Amino acid sequence: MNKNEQNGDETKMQSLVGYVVLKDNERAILITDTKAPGKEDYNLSEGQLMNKFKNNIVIVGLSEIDNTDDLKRGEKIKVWFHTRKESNPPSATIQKYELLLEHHHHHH
Repeated sequence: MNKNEQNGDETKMQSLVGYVVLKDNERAILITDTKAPGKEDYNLSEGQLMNKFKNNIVIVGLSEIDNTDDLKRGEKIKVWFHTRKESNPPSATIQKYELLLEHHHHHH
């Protein structure tokens, strides 16, 4: 493989698996929990969704990532963060992420 197993890294980044529900360019709104939103939740306003899933909602900073076009909203991802701003709802600055899929978890 060209993707050497992520195991034995010096810089251990904190990986969190969550759902991408809302997506912009420099930022994305993720659910760090395992409950996926409903049809209407994807039709709600950002703030309304934020107030609703406030318990486990995290806004990630995509400013460090200049390829957010592979980031799919309505999907699931695995993000690596370290620098975070806990404001309630909390925000996490991610410099690297790993895209997941409903069909297959072990991303190619």
